[PDB]
Amino acid sequence: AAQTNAPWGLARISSTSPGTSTYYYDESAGQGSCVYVIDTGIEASHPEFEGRAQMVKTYYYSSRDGNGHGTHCAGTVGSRTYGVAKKTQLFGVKVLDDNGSGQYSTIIAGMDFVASDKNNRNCPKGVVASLSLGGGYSSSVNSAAARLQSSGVMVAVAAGNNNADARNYSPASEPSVCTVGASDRYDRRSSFSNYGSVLDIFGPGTSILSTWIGGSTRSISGTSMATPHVAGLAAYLMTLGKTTAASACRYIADTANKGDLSNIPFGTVNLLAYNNYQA
Ligand SMILES: [Ca+2]
Ligand SMILES: [Hg+2]
Ligand SMILES: [Hg+2]
Repeated sequence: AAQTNAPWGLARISSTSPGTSTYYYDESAGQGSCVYVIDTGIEASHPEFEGRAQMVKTYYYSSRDGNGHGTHCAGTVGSRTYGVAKKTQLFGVKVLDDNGSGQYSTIIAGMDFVASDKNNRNCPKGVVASLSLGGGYSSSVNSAAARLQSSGVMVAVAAGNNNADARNYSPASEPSVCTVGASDRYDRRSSFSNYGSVLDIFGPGTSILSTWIGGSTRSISGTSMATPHVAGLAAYLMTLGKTTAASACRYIADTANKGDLSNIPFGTVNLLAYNNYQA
């Protein structure tokens, strides 16, 4: 399949070169997979989700996304126009309030929720979770992310937006999950992107167009935007049978565009997520 005039990040993920605008992908499009978006929620009624999104959990007075961030991230995973895996099922877990804030205890509860909740969902091709959140180093937060991964969910987490070594942030610093840095449309490391040995992969993170609340759309930036490109890619590859939850991060790194990004600090991987799709 070919989607012309796609957001640059989608085009980038299916290209050996920057500077193109068509997204190419196998028509299976993540059908039969599921992606949890652990964030401020998802506006499931957005036309872009086509009935494939639902809220499954909140820790607040409402499950509505009153911020937009979670809706944007979900859009990059699986909206019809702005998404990587255009046929995946999307499940929203609201661990962040409408200010985008969440106590670590609530975030941890949300991760453990997903590890169990996948047993209540139909995801024959596999399960992914996108965590576009983070804070300072916490062994408890890392351990929760590790449990989620161990349970059979491909966990993708934001590296963080501090232009610093991600070793000092959680869940970014957890070795067993997929830690995602951000790049821009000219294949430069995004200026805010964290880096370091704990990163596994980069994805498009600067000036990313996606869904927003009130049935709208918005371009924003962050490692929070790169993460769902990787999460959607994992779901897409799992539907194709190319990899599994336990191996998807490694597979994505194995098959990435290599050595093509600029301003990658010495010691950080130079790997950009790539679907290796041949139309
Ligand atoms: Ca990993
Ligand atoms: Hg967002
Ligand atoms: Hg995004």
